[PDB]
Amino acid sequence: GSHMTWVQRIHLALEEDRFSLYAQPIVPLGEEEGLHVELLLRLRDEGGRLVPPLSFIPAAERYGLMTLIDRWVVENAFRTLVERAQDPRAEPIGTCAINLSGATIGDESFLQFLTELFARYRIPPQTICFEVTETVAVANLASAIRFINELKDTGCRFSLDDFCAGMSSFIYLKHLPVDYLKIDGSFVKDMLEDPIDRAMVQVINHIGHVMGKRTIAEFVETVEVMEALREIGIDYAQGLAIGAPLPFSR
Amino acid sequence: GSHMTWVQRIHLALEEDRFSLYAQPIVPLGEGAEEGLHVELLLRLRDEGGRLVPPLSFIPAAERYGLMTLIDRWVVENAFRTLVERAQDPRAEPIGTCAINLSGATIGDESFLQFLTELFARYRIPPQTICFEVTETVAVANLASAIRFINELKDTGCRFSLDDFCAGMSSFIYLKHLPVDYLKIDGSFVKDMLEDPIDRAMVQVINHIGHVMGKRTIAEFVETVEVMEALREIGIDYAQGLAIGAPLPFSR
Ligand SMILES: [Mg+2]
Ligand SMILES: [Mg+2]
Repeated sequence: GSHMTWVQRIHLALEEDRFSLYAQPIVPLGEEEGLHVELLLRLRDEGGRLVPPLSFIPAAERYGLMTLIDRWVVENAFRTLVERAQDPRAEPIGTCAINLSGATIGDESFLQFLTELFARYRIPPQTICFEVTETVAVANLASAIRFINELKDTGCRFSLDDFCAGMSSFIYLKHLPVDYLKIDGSFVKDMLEDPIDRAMVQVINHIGHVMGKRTIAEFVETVEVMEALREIGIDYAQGLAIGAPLPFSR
Repeated sequence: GSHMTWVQRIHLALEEDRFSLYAQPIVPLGEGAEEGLHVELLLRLRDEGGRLVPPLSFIPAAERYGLMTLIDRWVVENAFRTLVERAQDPRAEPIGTCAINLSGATIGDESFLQFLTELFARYRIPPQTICFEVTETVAVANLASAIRFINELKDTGCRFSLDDFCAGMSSFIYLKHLPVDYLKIDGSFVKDMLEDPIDRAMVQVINHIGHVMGKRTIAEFVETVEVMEALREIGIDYAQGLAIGAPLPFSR
Protein backbone atom coordinates (compact mmCIF):
# COMPACT_ATOMS: atom_id res chain seq x y z
CA GLY A 1 0.00 0.00 0.00
CA SER A 2 0.83 3.74 -0.11
CA HIS A 3 2.55 6.00 2.41
CA MET A 4 -0.79 7.49 3.44
CA THR A 5 -2.41 4.06 3.71
CA TRP A 6 0.29 2.80 6.11
CA VAL A 7 0.30 5.95 8.21
CA GLN A 8 -3.48 5.57 8.72
CA ARG A 9 -3.19 1.84 9.49
CA ILE A 10 -0.53 2.29 12.17
CA HIS A 11 -2.37 5.26 13.67
CA LEU A 12 -5.67 3.35 13.66
CA ALA A 13 -4.16 0.27 15.31
CA LEU A 14 -2.70 2.51 18.02
CA GLU A 15 -6.06 4.31 18.38
CA GLU A 16 -8.13 1.12 18.73
CA ASP A 17 -5.66 -0.51 21.18
CA ARG A 18 -4.98 -3.40 18.79
CA PHE A 19 -1.32 -3.69 19.75
CA SER A 20 -0.51 -5.72 22.88
CA LEU A 21 2.56 -6.96 24.76
CA TYR A 22 3.30 -10.51 25.84
CA ALA A 23 6.20 -11.53 28.07
CA GLN A 24 8.27 -14.58 27.28
CA PRO A 25 10.36 -16.03 30.16
CA ILE A 26 14.10 -16.48 29.88
CA VAL A 27 15.51 -19.08 32.24
CA PRO A 28 19.08 -19.23 33.66
CA LEU A 29 21.04 -22.34 32.67
CA GLY A 30 23.83 -21.99 35.28
CA GLU A 31 24.12 -21.11 38.98
CA GLU A 32 20.17 -16.29 41.28
CA GLU A 33 18.48 -13.09 39.97
CA GLY A 34 14.80 -12.10 39.54
CA LEU A 35 12.48 -13.07 36.62
CA HIS A 36 13.98 -12.39 33.15
CA VAL A 37 11.52 -11.74 30.30
CA GLU A 38 11.47 -10.52 26.76
CA LEU A 39 8.50 -8.45 25.65
CA LEU A 40 6.91 -9.50 22.37
CA LEU A 41 4.64 -7.31 20.29
CA ARG A 42 1.33 -8.64 18.96
CA LEU A 43 -0.99 -6.89 16.48
CA ARG A 44 -4.58 -7.91 15.81
CA ASP A 45 -6.40 -6.55 12.74
CA GLU A 46 -9.89 -5.00 12.70
CA GLY A 47 -11.52 -8.45 12.50
CA GLY A 48 -9.52 -9.80 15.46
CA ARG A 49 -6.94 -11.94 13.59
CA LEU A 50 -3.22 -11.99 14.39
CA VAL A 51 -1.09 -10.02 11.94
CA PRO A 52 2.29 -11.73 11.51
CA PRO A 53 5.34 -9.39 11.76
CA LEU A 54 6.18 -9.79 8.07
CA SER A 55 2.72 -8.43 7.13
CA PHE A 56 3.31 -5.04 8.83
CA ILE A 57 6.85 -4.39 10.07
CA PRO A 58 8.47 -4.16 6.56
CA ALA A 59 5.92 -1.53 5.44
CA ALA A 60 6.08 0.38 8.67
CA GLU A 61 9.88 0.51 8.63
CA ARG A 62 9.92 1.83 5.01
CA TYR A 63 7.94 4.88 6.18
CA GLY A 64 9.76 5.35 9.50
CA LEU A 65 6.65 4.40 11.53
CA MET A 66 8.58 2.05 13.81
CA THR A 67 9.50 5.06 16.01
CA LEU A 68 5.74 5.37 16.82
CA ILE A 69 5.40 1.68 17.63
CA ASP A 70 8.54 1.68 19.78
CA ARG A 71 7.29 4.72 21.74
CA TRP A 72 4.00 2.94 22.40
CA VAL A 73 5.91 -0.21 23.41
CA VAL A 74 8.13 1.52 25.95
CA GLU A 75 5.38 3.60 27.53
CA ASN A 76 3.04 0.64 27.88
CA ALA A 77 5.86 -1.59 29.12
CA PHE A 78 6.79 0.83 31.87
CA ARG A 79 3.15 1.40 32.83
CA THR A 80 2.54 -2.35 33.02
CA LEU A 81 5.62 -2.94 35.22
CA VAL A 82 4.27 -0.35 37.65
CA GLU A 83 0.70 -1.70 37.71
CA ARG A 84 2.08 -5.24 38.00
CA ALA A 85 4.22 -4.33 41.04
CA GLN A 86 1.02 -3.14 42.86
CA ASP A 87 -0.05 -6.79 42.93
CA PRO A 88 2.06 -8.13 45.87
CA ARG A 89 1.63 -11.74 44.61
CA ALA A 90 3.33 -11.07 41.20
CA GLU A 91 7.04 -11.87 41.29
CA PRO A 92 9.41 -8.94 40.50
CA ILE A 93 10.92 -8.63 37.05
CA GLY A 94 14.68 -8.15 37.30
CA THR A 95 15.25 -7.96 33.57
CA CYS A 96 12.69 -6.76 31.05
CA ALA A 97 14.08 -6.99 27.52
CA ILE A 98 12.54 -4.60 24.99
CA ASN A 99 13.35 -4.70 21.26
CA LEU A 100 14.04 -1.41 19.40
CA SER A 101 13.99 -0.61 15.67
CA GLY A 102 16.85 0.90 13.70
CA ALA A 103 14.70 3.98 13.18
CA THR A 104 14.66 4.47 16.99
CA ILE A 105 18.43 4.19 17.33
CA GLY A 106 18.73 6.96 14.71
CA ASP A 107 16.20 9.22 16.54
CA GLU A 108 17.95 11.87 18.67
CA SER A 109 14.67 12.72 20.44
CA PHE A 110 14.42 9.17 21.88
CA LEU A 111 16.78 9.66 24.84
CA GLN A 112 14.64 12.54 26.12
CA PHE A 113 11.41 10.61 25.72
CA LEU A 114 12.92 7.69 27.65
CA THR A 115 14.41 9.85 30.42
CA GLU A 116 10.92 11.29 31.06
CA LEU A 117 9.28 7.84 31.16
CA PHE A 118 11.88 6.69 33.71
CA ALA A 119 11.17 9.73 35.86
CA ARG A 120 7.38 9.39 35.55
CA TYR A 121 7.13 5.59 36.09
CA ARG A 122 9.99 5.62 38.66
CA ILE A 123 11.47 2.52 36.97
CA PRO A 124 15.06 1.58 38.04
CA PRO A 125 16.85 1.82 34.65
CA GLN A 126 18.95 -1.24 35.51
CA THR A 127 15.79 -3.41 35.20
CA ILE A 128 15.41 -2.57 31.50
CA CYS A 129 17.44 -4.26 28.78
CA PHE A 130 17.01 -2.74 25.33
CA GLU A 131 17.59 -5.11 22.39
CA VAL A 132 18.60 -4.51 18.76
CA THR A 133 19.51 -7.12 16.10
CA GLU A 134 23.19 -7.46 15.26
CA THR A 135 22.33 -6.69 11.68
CA VAL A 136 20.64 -3.39 12.51
CA ALA A 137 23.39 -2.33 14.93
CA VAL A 138 26.15 -3.08 12.41
CA ALA A 139 24.33 -1.47 9.49
CA ASN A 140 23.98 1.76 11.56
CA LEU A 141 27.07 1.55 13.71
CA ALA A 142 27.81 5.23 14.34
CA SER A 143 24.19 5.56 15.53
CA ALA A 144 24.28 2.38 17.63
CA ILE A 145 27.52 3.26 19.48
CA ARG A 146 26.19 6.67 20.45
CA PHE A 147 22.75 5.29 21.24
CA ILE A 148 24.04 2.50 23.45
CA ASN A 149 26.43 4.80 25.32
CA GLU A 150 23.75 7.42 26.06
CA LEU A 151 21.30 4.77 27.36
CA LYS A 152 24.04 3.02 29.34
CA ASP A 153 24.75 6.33 31.09
CA THR A 154 21.05 6.20 32.09
CA GLY A 155 21.91 2.87 33.84
CA CYS A 156 20.06 0.35 31.67
CA ARG A 157 21.44 -2.75 29.96
CA PHE A 158 21.67 -3.78 26.34
CA SER A 159 21.38 -6.89 24.15
CA LEU A 160 22.08 -7.87 20.52
CA ASP A 161 19.64 -10.52 19.23
CA ASP A 162 19.76 -12.52 16.01
CA PHE A 163 23.42 -12.64 16.97
CA CYS A 164 25.80 -14.06 14.38
CA ALA A 165 23.01 -14.24 11.75
CA GLY A 166 25.42 -12.81 9.15
CA MET A 167 28.33 -15.09 10.30
CA SER A 168 30.56 -12.02 10.19
CA SER A 169 33.57 -10.60 12.06
CA PHE A 170 32.79 -9.56 15.68
CA ILE A 171 35.58 -6.95 15.85
CA TYR A 172 32.97 -4.11 15.81
CA LEU A 173 31.87 -5.41 19.23
CA LYS A 174 34.84 -3.67 20.89
CA HIS A 175 32.83 -0.44 20.35
CA LEU A 176 29.38 -1.58 21.56
CA PRO A 177 29.41 -2.19 25.34
CA VAL A 178 26.39 -4.51 25.24
CA ASP A 179 25.67 -6.92 28.10
CA TYR A 180 24.08 -9.87 26.27
CA LEU A 181 24.46 -11.73 22.96
CA LYS A 182 21.29 -13.58 22.09
CA ILE A 183 22.04 -16.34 19.60
CA ASP A 184 20.07 -16.35 16.34
CA GLY A 185 17.40 -19.05 16.45
CA SER A 186 18.48 -20.57 13.14
CA PHE A 187 21.66 -21.91 14.82
CA VAL A 188 19.89 -23.32 17.90
CA LYS A 189 17.15 -25.24 16.08
CA ASP A 190 19.58 -27.48 14.18
CA MET A 191 22.65 -27.51 16.47
CA LEU A 192 22.12 -31.21 17.35
CA GLU A 193 22.05 -32.40 13.71
CA ASP A 194 24.28 -29.90 11.84
CA PRO A 195 27.91 -29.40 13.06
CA ILE A 196 28.12 -25.86 11.64
CA ASP A 197 25.21 -24.73 13.83
CA ARG A 198 26.84 -26.30 16.86
CA ALA A 199 30.17 -24.67 15.98
CA MET A 200 28.52 -21.27 15.70
CA VAL A 201 27.01 -21.70 19.17
CA GLN A 202 30.45 -22.56 20.59
CA VAL A 203 31.92 -19.52 18.83
CA ILE A 204 29.32 -17.24 20.37
CA ASN A 205 29.90 -18.78 23.79
CA HIS A 206 33.61 -18.04 23.21
CA ILE A 207 33.03 -14.37 22.30
CA GLY A 208 30.98 -14.13 25.50
CA HIS A 209 33.84 -15.52 27.61
CA VAL A 210 36.43 -13.27 26.00
CA MET A 211 34.36 -10.13 26.24
CA GLY A 212 32.66 -10.68 29.63
CA LYS A 213 29.25 -10.92 27.92
CA ARG A 214 26.41 -13.25 28.87
CA THR A 215 24.62 -15.37 26.29
CA ILE A 216 21.05 -16.30 25.60
CA ALA A 217 19.67 -18.95 23.26
CA GLU A 218 16.42 -18.18 21.44
CA PHE A 219 14.20 -20.85 19.79
CA VAL A 220 15.03 -23.60 22.35
CA GLU A 221 12.33 -26.05 21.25
CA THR A 222 13.30 -29.23 23.17
CA VAL A 223 15.00 -30.14 26.44
CA GLU A 224 17.81 -31.98 24.61
CA VAL A 225 18.77 -28.71 22.85
CA MET A 226 18.56 -26.96 26.24
CA GLU A 227 20.98 -29.48 27.73
CA ALA A 228 23.49 -29.11 24.91
CA LEU A 229 23.42 -25.30 25.38
CA ARG A 230 23.99 -25.77 29.11
CA GLU A 231 27.02 -28.02 28.50
CA ILE A 232 28.61 -25.46 26.13
CA GLY A 233 28.10 -22.77 28.85
CA ILE A 234 25.27 -20.66 27.37
CA ASP A 235 23.81 -18.53 30.19
CA TYR A 236 20.09 -18.40 29.43
CA ALA A 237 17.44 -20.12 27.30
CA GLN A 238 14.15 -19.00 25.76
CA GLY A 239 11.48 -20.77 23.70
CA LEU A 240 8.84 -23.48 23.46
CA ALA A 241 10.63 -25.89 25.80
CA ILE A 242 11.17 -23.19 28.46
CA GLY A 243 7.78 -21.43 28.64
CA ALA A 244 5.13 -19.75 26.46
CA PRO A 245 4.75 -15.98 25.99
CA LEU A 246 2.18 -14.75 28.54
CA PRO A 247 -0.11 -11.66 28.34
CA PHE A 248 1.73 -8.70 29.85
CA SER A 249 -0.19 -5.49 28.93
CA ARG A 250 -3.80 -5.51 30.26
CA GLY B 1 49.14 6.57 -18.15
CA SER B 2 47.29 5.64 -21.37
CA HIS B 3 46.11 2.23 -22.58
CA MET B 4 48.96 2.00 -25.09
CA THR B 5 51.49 3.19 -22.50
CA TRP B 6 50.52 0.35 -20.17
CA VAL B 7 50.42 -2.22 -22.93
CA GLN B 8 54.00 -1.29 -23.88
CA ARG B 9 55.22 -1.23 -20.28
CA ILE B 10 53.87 -4.67 -19.41
CA HIS B 11 55.11 -6.17 -22.67
CA LEU B 12 58.54 -4.56 -22.28
CA ALA B 13 58.86 -5.83 -18.71
CA LEU B 14 57.98 -9.33 -19.94
CA GLU B 15 60.50 -8.98 -22.78
CA GLU B 16 63.38 -7.75 -20.56
CA ASP B 17 62.72 -10.43 -17.88
CA ARG B 18 61.93 -7.74 -15.28
CA PHE B 19 59.12 -9.80 -13.74
CA SER B 20 60.44 -12.46 -11.33
CA LEU B 21 59.17 -15.04 -8.84
CA TYR B 22 60.29 -15.50 -5.24
CA ALA B 23 59.20 -18.34 -2.98
CA GLN B 24 58.27 -17.81 0.63
CA PRO B 25 58.27 -20.91 2.90
CA ILE B 26 55.19 -22.01 4.81
CA VAL B 27 55.95 -24.26 7.77
CA PRO B 28 53.64 -26.93 9.28
CA LEU B 29 52.87 -26.28 12.95
CA GLY B 30 51.49 -29.74 13.77
CA GLU B 31 52.43 -33.42 13.68
CA GLY B 32 53.01 -35.44 10.51
CA ALA B 33 56.04 -35.75 8.19
CA GLU B 34 53.72 -36.00 5.15
CA GLU B 35 54.57 -33.63 2.26
CA GLY B 36 57.85 -31.84 1.58
CA LEU B 37 58.52 -28.08 1.36
CA HIS B 38 55.45 -25.80 1.16
CA VAL B 39 55.95 -22.40 -0.50
CA GLU B 40 53.97 -19.48 -1.82
CA LEU B 41 55.23 -17.77 -4.97
CA LEU B 42 55.42 -13.98 -4.89
CA LEU B 43 55.61 -11.78 -7.99
CA ARG B 44 58.08 -8.93 -8.19
CA LEU B 45 58.48 -6.27 -10.86
CA ARG B 46 61.63 -4.17 -11.31
CA ASP B 47 61.67 -1.03 -13.46
CA GLU B 48 64.25 -0.01 -16.07
CA GLY B 49 66.52 1.47 -13.39
CA GLY B 50 66.42 -1.71 -11.25
CA ARG B 51 64.02 -0.54 -8.47
CA LEU B 52 61.11 -2.66 -7.25
CA VAL B 53 57.68 -1.45 -8.38
CA PRO B 54 55.15 -1.91 -5.55
CA PRO B 55 51.95 -3.83 -6.48
CA LEU B 56 49.78 -0.72 -6.25
CA SER B 57 51.94 0.99 -8.91
CA PHE B 58 51.12 -1.60 -11.61
CA ILE B 59 48.39 -4.11 -10.68
CA PRO B 60 45.57 -1.45 -10.88
CA ALA B 61 46.61 -0.43 -14.41
CA ALA B 62 46.94 -4.03 -15.53
CA GLU B 63 43.46 -4.86 -14.15
CA ARG B 64 41.96 -1.74 -15.76
CA TYR B 65 43.28 -2.79 -19.25
CA GLY B 66 42.69 -6.55 -18.93
CA LEU B 67 46.41 -7.45 -18.85
CA MET B 68 46.21 -9.45 -15.61
CA THR B 69 45.31 -12.71 -17.30
CA LEU B 70 48.54 -12.31 -19.33
CA ILE B 71 50.63 -11.67 -16.21
CA ASP B 72 49.08 -14.67 -14.50
CA ARG B 73 49.78 -16.83 -17.59
CA TRP B 74 53.44 -15.79 -17.39
CA VAL B 75 53.47 -16.52 -13.61
CA VAL B 76 52.08 -20.05 -13.98
CA GLU B 77 54.24 -21.04 -16.96
CA ASN B 78 57.41 -19.73 -15.26
CA ALA B 79 56.43 -21.45 -12.00
CA PHE B 80 56.00 -24.77 -13.79
CA ARG B 81 59.27 -24.38 -15.71
CA THR B 82 61.10 -23.59 -12.47
CA LEU B 83 59.55 -26.61 -10.69
CA VAL B 84 60.80 -28.84 -13.50
CA GLU B 85 64.32 -27.38 -13.36
CA ARG B 86 64.24 -27.81 -9.59
CA ALA B 87 63.10 -31.48 -9.87
CA GLN B 88 66.12 -32.13 -12.18
CA ASP B 89 68.48 -30.81 -9.48
CA PRO B 90 69.23 -33.67 -7.01
CA ARG B 91 70.51 -31.19 -4.36
CA ALA B 92 67.42 -28.89 -4.36
CA GLU B 93 64.79 -29.38 -1.66
CA PRO B 94 61.65 -31.07 -3.19
CA ILE B 95 58.45 -28.96 -3.27
CA GLY B 96 55.22 -30.67 -2.18
CA THR B 97 53.08 -27.55 -2.33
CA CYS B 98 53.59 -24.59 -4.59
CA ALA B 99 50.94 -21.94 -3.97
CA ILE B 100 50.23 -19.56 -6.85
CA ASN B 101 48.01 -16.48 -6.50
CA LEU B 102 45.56 -15.69 -9.35
CA SER B 103 43.63 -12.51 -10.23
CA GLY B 104 39.86 -12.19 -10.36
CA ALA B 105 40.22 -11.75 -14.13
CA THR B 106 41.68 -15.28 -14.30
CA ILE B 107 38.84 -16.87 -12.32
CA GLY B 108 36.44 -15.49 -14.93
CA ASP B 109 38.53 -16.57 -17.96
CA GLU B 110 37.28 -19.84 -19.47
CA SER B 111 40.43 -20.11 -21.64
CA PHE B 112 42.58 -20.55 -18.47
CA LEU B 113 41.59 -24.20 -17.87
CA GLN B 114 42.74 -25.10 -21.39
CA PHE B 115 46.00 -23.18 -21.02
CA LEU B 116 46.67 -24.99 -17.74
CA THR B 117 45.81 -28.43 -19.16
CA GLU B 118 48.43 -27.70 -21.89
CA LEU B 119 51.05 -26.67 -19.32
CA PHE B 120 50.45 -29.97 -17.46
CA ALA B 121 50.88 -31.90 -20.70
CA ARG B 122 54.09 -30.06 -21.61
CA TYR B 123 55.75 -29.76 -18.15
CA ARG B 124 54.28 -32.89 -16.52
CA ILE B 125 54.16 -31.43 -13.02
CA PRO B 126 51.94 -33.63 -10.73
CA PRO B 127 48.80 -31.40 -10.42
CA GLN B 128 48.44 -32.20 -6.71
CA THR B 129 51.71 -30.18 -6.21
CA ILE B 130 49.93 -26.96 -7.21
CA CYS B 131 47.70 -24.93 -4.92
CA PHE B 132 46.03 -21.96 -6.59
CA GLU B 133 45.17 -19.06 -4.26
CA VAL B 134 42.64 -16.24 -4.58
CA THR B 135 41.57 -13.71 -1.95
CA GLU B 136 38.28 -14.34 -0.15
CA THR B 137 37.16 -10.93 -1.35
CA VAL B 138 37.65 -11.82 -5.02
CA ALA B 139 36.12 -15.29 -4.66
CA VAL B 140 33.02 -14.01 -2.87
CA ALA B 141 32.59 -11.02 -5.20
CA ASN B 142 32.17 -13.60 -8.03
CA LEU B 143 30.85 -16.62 -6.18
CA ALA B 144 29.14 -18.77 -8.81
CA SER B 145 32.18 -18.11 -11.03
CA ALA B 146 34.65 -19.09 -8.28
CA ILE B 147 32.76 -22.31 -7.55
CA ARG B 148 32.97 -23.36 -11.21
CA PHE B 149 36.63 -22.43 -11.35
CA ILE B 150 37.64 -24.21 -8.16
CA ASN B 151 35.81 -27.40 -9.13
CA GLU B 152 37.36 -27.54 -12.63
CA LEU B 153 40.87 -27.11 -11.17
CA LYS B 154 40.01 -29.71 -8.51
CA ASP B 155 39.12 -32.21 -11.25
CA THR B 156 42.59 -31.52 -12.71
CA GLY B 157 43.97 -32.58 -9.28
CA CYS B 158 45.05 -29.13 -8.03
CA ARG B 159 44.39 -27.79 -4.53
CA PHE B 160 42.96 -24.41 -3.64
CA SER B 161 43.37 -21.72 -0.95
CA LEU B 162 41.60 -18.47 0.02
CA ASP B 163 44.01 -15.81 1.32
CA ASP B 164 43.34 -12.47 3.04
CA PHE B 165 40.76 -14.56 4.82
CA CYS B 166 38.30 -12.49 6.84
CA ALA B 167 39.74 -9.15 5.69
CA GLY B 168 37.09 -6.43 5.23
CA MET B 169 33.36 -7.14 5.06
CA SER B 170 33.13 -10.91 4.94
CA SER B 171 30.91 -13.83 6.01
CA PHE B 172 31.58 -17.50 6.80
CA ILE B 173 28.41 -18.60 5.02
CA TYR B 174 30.09 -18.47 1.58
CA LEU B 175 32.72 -20.93 2.79
CA LYS B 176 30.22 -23.81 2.86
CA HIS B 177 29.94 -23.35 -0.94
CA LEU B 178 33.65 -22.84 -1.79
CA PRO B 179 35.33 -26.28 -1.86
CA VAL B 180 38.79 -24.92 -1.07
CA ASP B 181 41.44 -26.82 0.88
CA TYR B 182 43.08 -23.98 2.84
CA LEU B 183 42.14 -20.70 4.52
CA LYS B 184 44.98 -18.28 4.98
CA ILE B 185 44.10 -15.88 7.78
CA ASP B 186 44.62 -12.20 7.03
CA GLY B 187 47.69 -10.76 8.72
CA SER B 188 45.66 -7.91 10.26
CA PHE B 189 44.46 -10.42 12.91
CA VAL B 190 47.80 -12.12 13.55
CA LYS B 191 50.09 -9.11 13.97
CA ASP B 192 48.69 -7.98 17.36
CA MET B 193 47.15 -11.25 18.64
CA LEU B 194 49.40 -11.37 21.74
CA GLU B 195 48.34 -7.90 22.97
CA ASP B 196 44.74 -7.74 21.69
CA PRO B 197 42.47 -10.60 22.94
CA ILE B 198 39.84 -9.68 20.33
CA ASP B 199 42.27 -10.36 17.50
CA ARG B 200 43.36 -13.56 19.28
CA ALA B 201 39.70 -14.58 19.69
CA MET B 202 39.08 -13.94 16.01
CA VAL B 203 42.04 -16.17 15.08
CA GLN B 204 40.65 -18.98 17.29
CA VAL B 205 37.16 -18.58 15.84
CA ILE B 206 38.46 -18.68 12.26
CA ASN B 207 40.56 -21.72 13.01
CA HIS B 208 37.45 -23.34 14.54
CA ILE B 209 34.99 -22.71 11.72
CA GLY B 210 37.62 -23.57 9.13
CA HIS B 211 38.36 -26.95 10.79
CA VAL B 212 34.66 -27.76 11.15
CA MET B 213 34.14 -26.97 7.48
CA GLY B 214 37.00 -29.29 6.36
CA LYS B 215 39.78 -26.69 5.80
CA ARG B 216 43.38 -26.52 6.93
CA THR B 217 44.52 -23.14 8.18
CA ILE B 218 47.51 -20.94 7.54
CA ALA B 219 48.53 -17.81 9.41
CA GLU B 220 50.28 -15.11 7.40
CA PHE B 221 52.45 -12.30 8.85
CA VAL B 222 53.87 -14.44 11.71
CA GLU B 223 56.64 -12.05 12.77
CA THR B 224 57.96 -13.60 16.00
CA VAL B 225 58.42 -17.06 17.43
CA GLU B 226 56.06 -16.29 20.33
CA VAL B 227 53.29 -15.59 17.78
CA MET B 228 54.19 -18.86 16.06
CA GLU B 229 53.86 -20.75 19.34
CA ALA B 230 50.50 -19.18 20.14
CA LEU B 231 49.23 -20.22 16.68
CA ARG B 232 50.48 -23.75 17.31
CA GLU B 233 48.64 -23.94 20.66
CA ILE B 234 45.36 -22.74 19.08
CA GLY B 235 45.77 -25.50 16.41
CA ILE B 236 46.60 -23.39 13.29
CA ASP B 237 48.02 -25.81 10.68
CA TYR B 238 50.72 -23.65 9.03
CA ALA B 239 52.65 -20.41 9.57
CA GLN B 240 54.22 -17.96 7.13
CA GLY B 241 56.21 -14.74 7.64
CA LEU B 242 59.37 -13.08 8.94
CA ALA B 243 59.89 -15.53 11.83
CA ILE B 244 59.48 -18.56 9.54
CA GLY B 245 61.60 -17.62 6.50
CA ALA B 246 62.09 -14.68 4.11
CA PRO B 247 61.21 -15.00 0.39
CA LEU B 248 63.92 -16.76 -1.64
CA PRO B 249 64.70 -16.39 -5.40
CA PHE B 250 62.65 -18.96 -7.29
CA SER B 251 62.65 -18.19 -11.05
CA ARG B 252 66.05 -18.03 -12.77
MG1 LIG C 1 14.55 -9.93 20.57
MG1 LIG D 1 48.63 -15.34 -1.47
